Amino acid sequence: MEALVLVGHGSRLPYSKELLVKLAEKVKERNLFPIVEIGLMEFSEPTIPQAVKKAIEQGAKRIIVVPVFLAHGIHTTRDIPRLLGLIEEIPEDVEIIYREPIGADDRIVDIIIDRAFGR
Amino acid sequence: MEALVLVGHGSRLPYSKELLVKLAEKVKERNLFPIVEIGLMEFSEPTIPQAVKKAIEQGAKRIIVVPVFLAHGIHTTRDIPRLLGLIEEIPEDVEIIYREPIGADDRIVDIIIDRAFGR
Ligand SMILES: C[C@@]1(CC(=O)O)c2cc3[nH]c(cc4nc(cc5[nH]c(cc(n2)[C@H]1CCC(=O)O)[C@@](C)(CC(=O)O)[C@@H]5CCC(=O)O)C(CC(=O)O)=C4CCC(=O)O)c(CCC(=O)O)c3CC(=O)O
Repeated sequence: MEALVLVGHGSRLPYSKELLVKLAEKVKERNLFPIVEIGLMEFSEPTIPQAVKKAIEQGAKRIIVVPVFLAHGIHTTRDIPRLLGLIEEIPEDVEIIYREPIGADDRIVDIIIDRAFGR
Repeated sequence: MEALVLVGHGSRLPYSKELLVKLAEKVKERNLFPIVEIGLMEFSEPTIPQAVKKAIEQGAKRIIVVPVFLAHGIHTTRDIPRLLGLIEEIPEDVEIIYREPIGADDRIVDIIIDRAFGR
């Protein structure tokens, strides 16, 4: 009924996609969502429209799109809401729910501190 | 003796810089590092060389640079190691320690899950 679509930037290097794939596996391992797909904005497959359609084709009416980006910017406020046709292929009786990016979350400061000490 | 320099992407929008500023305040509030500075790779001040120099000028011999980026890519493997002159400046007796990005950390999946439910 509900699907989780994780959306990342994409790069010409492979690390960005690898990251999204790992993240999606980890959310799969938590068994919270019936359906979990990934999409990359640029340079990589699957693309955002691809991931969105793949979620509909598995029988999702409500698509939760989380932008796995640190902050808001051009990507999260123009490009992505575009590719989701939220500002200008979605069946009329399906809603895209566009969520918020990671932000300055306390857990991010925990991670930064670990990273500072090579952990 | 040691300084923490947090480095982010930077944006034509202000949100990226706001994020780094908030993150740096939160690490300041944990009282772990004598010195804590921020730098943006593009279109914002302070820049990476700026932040690095500001840390030396406050008496740091060892500069911990943490790239606040989700994954490796062009930015973390070319641009930043360049701007830090690690590939192609800095006092002989000062070491830059270039740390690892955020990666597919379990806490990132926690954050994604919260973000999926609007929390
Ligand atoms: C659009 C632009 C500026 C603009 O329009 O403001 C901008 C903006 C941002 N990029 C951000 C993230 C990443 N960008 C990349 C990669 C590229 N980004 C590129 C360009 C630009 N990036 C400026 C276009 C200038 C122009 O073309 O006029 C490319 C296409 C360069 C090109 O092709 O010119 C190059 C790939 C090709 C290459 O260079 O080889 C990667 C992957 C990687 O680094 O490999 C990450 C993930 C990093 C991570 O993993 O976290 C964030 C913060 C996102 C966040 O908050 O997480 C912002 C801020 C925002 O979105 O506002």
